[PDB]
Amino acid sequence: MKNVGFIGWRGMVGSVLMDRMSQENDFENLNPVFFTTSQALKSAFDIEELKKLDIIVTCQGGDYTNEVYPKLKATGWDGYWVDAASALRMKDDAIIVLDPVNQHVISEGLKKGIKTFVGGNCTVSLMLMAIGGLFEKDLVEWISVATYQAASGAGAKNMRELLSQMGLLEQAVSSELKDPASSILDIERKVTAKMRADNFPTDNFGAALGGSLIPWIDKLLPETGQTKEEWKGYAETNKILGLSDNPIPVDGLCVRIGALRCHSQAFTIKLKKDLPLEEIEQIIASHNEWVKVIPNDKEITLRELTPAKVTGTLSVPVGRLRKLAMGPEYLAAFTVGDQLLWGAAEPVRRILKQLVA
Repeated sequence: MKNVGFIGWRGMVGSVLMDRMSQENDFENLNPVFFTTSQALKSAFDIEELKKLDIIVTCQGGDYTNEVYPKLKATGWDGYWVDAASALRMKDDAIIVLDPVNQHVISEGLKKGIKTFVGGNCTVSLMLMAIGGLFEKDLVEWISVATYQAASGAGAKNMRELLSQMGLLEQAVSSELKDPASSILDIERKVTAKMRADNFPTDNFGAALGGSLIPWIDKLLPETGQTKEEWKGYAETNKILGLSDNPIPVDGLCVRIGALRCHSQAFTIKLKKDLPLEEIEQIIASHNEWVKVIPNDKEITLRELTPAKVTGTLSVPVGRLRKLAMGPEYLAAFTVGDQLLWGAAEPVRRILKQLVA
């Protein structure tokens, strides 16, 4: 069987990949070779040991990829490079994977001779897993996005900082909260003071996340005024769908909120045609087996459409579906999906499964 190498398997995204692969018994269909960057297992920088492999799966990061990949391709290596990092997504000899949405694009690349397959941006992947049916029927003119992004997208230290921040905000008023008759304005004054204090751990985010939000993710791109995260909305959605010759506009604001691992998104989707709400609900629901249409009811939305419910699951619920006041061609949609799964480890796990078949 196929000889597969794994790099960055001990990190957060890598650990979710290892766990999901173990759960689905994916190691039974391949010969795994584990790599490490440590000088304390084979070396991840040994080009000759990597040349022996048929497939390479890396969750190590962009800095590793930009160093090792060109050296390995310069030796004449004919194998497959599977990456979770952004580094190679926008290359001509690379395809962005998300098989329940773009199986036809992947299959055509496997025929053409493309050897580099990269997992897509979290926010973009979770969006496409939710409203993919609409894109399959070419019913989307444009999408306006407003995201509610989790700390896991920024890293492991970032999740820890959020949790530490949440603790200090409560601990600043712990006794006052246990007193049923205490002043709310006094309580708030104290947590806001702790949030603004010098000793408040803001090292990883550069601002407070717990009890707040940060309307900026990744570096500024002077060209459009977007952040790299917001830019990926237009750039990646179209490369995944293969519609780079006829680009469908996807833009908006990417905001970091106090959630652990689920990214949630508010959409304003402009449709090309006027279809009834019941027909749109079926088109969304029938695309894939993970998307779930949550009815526009209070009790069900509170139980289903939240980070609380979807964390650690493969389920991609989409709700709050209705027509907007600016015309029956404007659709409202809210989705919640796990960042580490469909937004990181799952598309990577799925393309590997296909390559070793």
